[PDB]
Amino acid sequence: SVKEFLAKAKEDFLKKWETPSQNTAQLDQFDRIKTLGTGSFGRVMLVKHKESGNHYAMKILDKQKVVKLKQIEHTLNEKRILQAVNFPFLVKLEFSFKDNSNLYMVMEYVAGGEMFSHLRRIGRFSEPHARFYAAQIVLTFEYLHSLDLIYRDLKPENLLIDQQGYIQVTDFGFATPEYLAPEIILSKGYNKAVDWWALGVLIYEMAAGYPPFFADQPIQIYEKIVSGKVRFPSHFSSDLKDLLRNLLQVDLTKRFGNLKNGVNDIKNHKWFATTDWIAIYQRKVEAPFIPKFEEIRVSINEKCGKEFTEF
Repeated sequence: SVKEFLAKAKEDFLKKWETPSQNTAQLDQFDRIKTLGTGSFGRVMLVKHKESGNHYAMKILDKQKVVKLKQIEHTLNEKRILQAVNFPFLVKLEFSFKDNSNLYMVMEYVAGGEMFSHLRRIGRFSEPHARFYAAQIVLTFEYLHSLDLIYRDLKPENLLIDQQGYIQVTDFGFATPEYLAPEIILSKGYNKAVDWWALGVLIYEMAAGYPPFFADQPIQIYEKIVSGKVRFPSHFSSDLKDLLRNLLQVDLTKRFGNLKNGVNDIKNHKWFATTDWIAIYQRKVEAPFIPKFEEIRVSINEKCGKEFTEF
């Protein structure tokens, strides 16, 4: 079923990595609305595509600053990967182009805001509601790992909600103390497994309203993490308590998703009996929460054309 699927998404991704798509639009096809924030190389702008009326985040990159800071390589690679991946729950790079001065990466724009906005509003999610999100995350993770990519750092601020109530995982890094994984703290290095720890922490916070380990000082926090003693709230279902026990396994060798049975230990567990993994993927599942409804100086002559031919 899914075991058949991901091999084609992988087959598809590798086709795109081997032959990258370049220069898929131009600056004047969009209206520039406001600035969302700034990177080191240019600002990021909320733009609306003139033709489709769709909204996008346009990251701008001054070719020359990218050079000065010796970031040619990372950038080209960031893009190469980005144009290559395509997953429902990851924010997609929809257009990439370049002109005399700048490099442009155009991302899907997600209106709905952080899911933590909703968590903090409600207090904490019902277990089914949280299951819903967990599911997508689980898939995403499976998907990244197949491409030998690791999510690593949990920043729940990067988990946003689309028009339909699903997740888009923005700011994907491919180049907070409370969500740190044991091995990291122990400077033991890491691997695909840390993601399941993350997943663990995440589910917890969703279901609980608060993170599992927390303290006054960071040092006290790490101790709790590493200790691997977690108190559960009175209301957690047994299946939940049990799953998290398996997910928040300090013993890297004993942590679900890293077992011989792999990611499948997780999909099959009792707390995920009620989950139609396909239907979730399809996006056919009814979502619990639907949300409420600038000059660019470009040079006359081309700079650093050589360096960014691949872009």
